[PDB]
Amino acid sequence: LGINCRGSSQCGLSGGNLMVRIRDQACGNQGQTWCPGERRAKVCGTGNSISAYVQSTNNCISGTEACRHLTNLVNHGCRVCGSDPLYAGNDVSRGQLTVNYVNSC
Amino acid sequence: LGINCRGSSQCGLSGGNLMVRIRDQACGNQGQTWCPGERRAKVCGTGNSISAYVQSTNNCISGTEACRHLTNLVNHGCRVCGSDPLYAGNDVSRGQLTVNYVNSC
Repeated sequence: LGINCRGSSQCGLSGGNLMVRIRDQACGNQGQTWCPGERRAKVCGTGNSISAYVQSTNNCISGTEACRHLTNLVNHGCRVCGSDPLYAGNDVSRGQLTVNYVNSC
Repeated sequence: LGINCRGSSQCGLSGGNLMVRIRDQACGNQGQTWCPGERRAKVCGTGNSISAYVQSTNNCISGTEACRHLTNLVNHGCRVCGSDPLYAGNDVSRGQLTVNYVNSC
């Protein structure tokens, strides 16, 4: 399982392309380091959000890399949620940047 | 380019899990064969639709195969539009089942 648009049923939103907004946040600040679990880019609703974060690994990635993975998600057609494997050719369980619904902002 | 959720911007405006409904139509009628360009499963709006059809090849596929490809799209996380290559380890360039917005029902 490589790049995909899987996510929580809450990701089912018609209209706004939230992935684009999340990508723009990441690409606008490429200086930060993205470590596991850190929701460094997100779009908040009331008491919730669609957040981007690294998971399935103990490794960290550069802000430049995060920008690239989010651009990959937009180009793949994921409008709200999805995940991109961190390592080329590898399954997402070996490390992935995921954008998904979170029960807080 | 393999399985993906790319589609017209209109896809994102549509509400509901249209991909599931389209899959349901195809899987409920596996007897029909799908030839290039035939919009065999679709959910119409007023003057338009989200339709599924084979493209990028001269071949026709069985309804059982169309059901399989549409299930692949549902499992990939594509809520409304996307495409699945028909042939193993191939680029959608050699044949794909596409679900996309069409300006007619």
